[PDB]
This record gives sequence, C-alpha cells and structure tokens, in this order.
Amino acid sequence: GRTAIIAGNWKMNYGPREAAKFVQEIQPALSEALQAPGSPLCILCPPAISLAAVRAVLDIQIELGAQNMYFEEKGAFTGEISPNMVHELCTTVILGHSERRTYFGETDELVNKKTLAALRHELRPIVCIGENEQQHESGETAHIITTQVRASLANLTSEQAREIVIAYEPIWAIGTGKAATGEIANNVIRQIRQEYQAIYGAEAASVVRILYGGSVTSDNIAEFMAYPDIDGALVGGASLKPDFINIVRNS
Amino acid sequence: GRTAIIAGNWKMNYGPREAAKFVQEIQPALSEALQAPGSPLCILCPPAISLAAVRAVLDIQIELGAQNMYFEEKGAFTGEISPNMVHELCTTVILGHSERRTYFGETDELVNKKTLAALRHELRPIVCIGENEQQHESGETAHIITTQVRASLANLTSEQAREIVIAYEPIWAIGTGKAATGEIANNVIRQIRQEYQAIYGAEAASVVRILYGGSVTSDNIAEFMAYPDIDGALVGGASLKPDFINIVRNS
Repeated sequence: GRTAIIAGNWKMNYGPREAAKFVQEIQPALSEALQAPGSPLCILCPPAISLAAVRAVLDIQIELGAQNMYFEEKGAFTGEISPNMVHELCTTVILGHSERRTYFGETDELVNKKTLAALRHELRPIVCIGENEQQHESGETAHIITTQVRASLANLTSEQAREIVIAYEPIWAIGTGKAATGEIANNVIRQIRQEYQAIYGAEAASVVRILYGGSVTSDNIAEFMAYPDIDGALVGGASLKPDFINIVRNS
Repeated sequence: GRTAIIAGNWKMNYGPREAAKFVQEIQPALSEALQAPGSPLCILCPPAISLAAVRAVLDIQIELGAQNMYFEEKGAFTGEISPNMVHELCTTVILGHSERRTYFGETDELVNKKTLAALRHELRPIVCIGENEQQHESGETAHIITTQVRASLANLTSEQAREIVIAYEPIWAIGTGKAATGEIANNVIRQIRQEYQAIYGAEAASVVRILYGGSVTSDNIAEFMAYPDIDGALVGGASLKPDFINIVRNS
C-alpha cells in the first residue's frame, strides 16, 4: 500500500537553458503518463542552478527535487544552499548519494544532519545507501547496510520515519550499465527494511519507501517493481533521456 | 592601472525570493553609484539556486558570480554544477573560499583544477588564499601564502595570468568583525604579488588583481584601497546589507 516513486537524478547535466528545453520535450508525454491510475510519484532533480528554469516550464503533478543541500538554516557556508532555499522550488532533496560520499567526503553523520533538516522544513529526503564492489565481493554488504541505516537514518520520529525515502544504490551498479539483478536488489532492500524495523518498529518499516538505484532503464524497471518491497527507483543516466517517461510507463 | 573589484559573497543567505527582493532594494542606488568615474567592477555572488531570480531582476553593469563550481564539463557528480552552467548566468566564480577548504576539504590541487576550468570557459575566477589564526600566531603566514599561490594558481598562461583575481582572506578576519589592519593586508598582498611574479613574470604580476577579504565594511574599505597593491575587496556579511552600496561609494 506504499505509493511508488520514480525520481530522476540528472547529476551534473543540463544547465538552465538545456534543462528548460529538456522538460519542454518530455513534459507533455510525462504528464499524460502520470494521469494513469497507479502511476508513481515523479520527481525531477536537476542541478540547483537549473531549478528555476525547470520550475518556470512546469508552472505554465511532476515534482522537483534538489541533488544536495546543507543542514544549517543560513550562514557562512560559501557554496552551499539551505533547506529554506530548496523548499522555495522543490518538494524533495537527494542526500548521501555515493558520489558525494566518495568524491566529497560526506559521512553518515552529515547525511543524517541533512536528513533531519529536510524533514523539519517539509522536504522529502531521498537518502542513498549502498556498498561498493570490494565490500560486495568480500561479503560485507549486510554489515555496510546496517551501519549506514543506523547512522544515516537515525533520530527519526514515528511520523518522520513514515516520510523519508531510502534509495539502495549498489555503487558497482552506478553508470556501469550493470544493474543488480532483481533478486539481489530485493534481498538487500528487505535487509534495509528489517534494519529500519529494528529501530523504528514494524508499522514504520511498512510505510517507508525504499527505491532501487543503479543502471535503471525502462527495460529493467519492471523486474525491480515486481518485488513488493521495492517501491520505485532513483534513476541516473536514463533520467536525461526520453526513456525516463518509459520508466514511468513500465513502473 | 588595474581596474578595482568589489565582489559580494552572500554565502548561504537569501533564497530565490529573498535574493530578488534584496537586489530590487539595492539595484537603483548601486547602479547609480557605479556610473561615477573610477567606480570598481561590481559582482554579486548569490547562492546558486538564487542566480536566476537575481538575473531576472538585473535584466529588466552589475555582474553576477557563483560561489563555487566543479571542474569537469558534465557528468556523474551529484550535487555539483559545471562551468558551462555557471557561464549561462555569471561572469565570475569564487573558488577556494576558506569555508570550502575547511568544512568541505577542498585542496589547492582541486582549486587549481576549478581555476583552469573557469578560465577555459571565459569565467573570471576569484581564488581565495589565506592563513588561519594558529598559522598567523606562529609566524607561518609567509610559508602558507607561498604554498597556496604555487599550487592554487599554477598552470596559467601569460594571458590567463592577467585574467585571474586573487583574494587574500585571513581566516581570523572572517565574520569575526576583526579585519586585518591595512598595513598587514598590504604586507601579505605584496607577498602574493611577489610570489606571482616569481612564477609568471613582472608584467603578469603588475596586471593581476588582488583583493582583501575579511570583515570589510564601508567604514574600512578606504583604509585598504589606499594601498596601490590592494585592488578591491571580497565582501562577506556586509554584502547582505545596503552597506554594500556604500563600500562601492567609498572604494
């Protein structure tokens, strides 16, 4: 009984002009696809500099999300944007993406601070967790998942524990064109739900949305969505293409 | 014979709506102040999410800059914006601010990559260097400056060596309300110019703009501008206030 979510992470692609053109291309068909019963919630996550341009196209329902923010209300953090700023244009924010954990040193602790800040500003956080190739090959997947859930998804109230979205993204599946099999994704996503249950209780774990990310296309989205525990997808490179519409159709 | 620069670093203040309102407040007086002979180049650097809103107010000359960007053209860097994106809305980008070096781990090497990327996309980089309180108290200021110049400002062609802007910002002067004295700022800024000369030659060092940052207000801007080697200022908290106009007047 969980509403499914298809979220498009554009990453660092499409500046203001290109972002507006892309949404002008996909919006008529995407909006019509989302009118069908059982359609997912659909969120576009452009670069922050391009949010206003996309907002202007959409305002002439597809929701808008940011790819990152900082956790303080305001202040002396050159280069950062605040939850208040994001909320002016967006319903949603991606947090803890593996690219930010690896290239920019983001920790579980920092991700949790951003997660609480999102929730306390009426933003939907999509919190990314996942193991890398070496951890997966050495059998450490379960331990990594447990550690990341307990730290990144800490401190939630019962009501908030219902509002967050978790995205499982095997780092070995990102941009490689090698998605996890549905069986592997389901196995780990059920572990995430179990760990969530351990902290927050059975009811909260039954309402939290958990997505799969990592080389999702319209060709394999149905393979993941067939599992009851998989509630949607965080889409990477395909979110830059019209195939994003067909992911929504096939979800 | 160097054109002076007054750049306003808003840091993580003023979302889209607030940014537009602030520029609507200051733009008539600021534009009139900039009409006077000998006025500096004036650059506003709002949060990236707020650039479009400020652009729309200005386009109904004050230039616009970003507070940070990444150095690749595009790609799988969730949360980052590219030089191509920044150039659509901005002439300028702040790089290597001490808040990014300290809180977000940016290195001289990463700053240099961003600096070359700015220059190769016809953006003016404002590259921030500076020592902290402990380094200053222990007499290491000169060594820190030399290290940061040689690494952050490496790889420049002769033409580029003329286009960059350097900002000296004693970290102990940021947001503390305790600016450096004009004598201290001038002493270190002359060292920066000397180190630049060591690498790039006397002519390049004579054209590069070097700004002072750190608790600049309209009350002390003239103290810094009196020195021939100080070419302007990177303004922090005062850039959020109408005093920014009076900094321009007194520069």
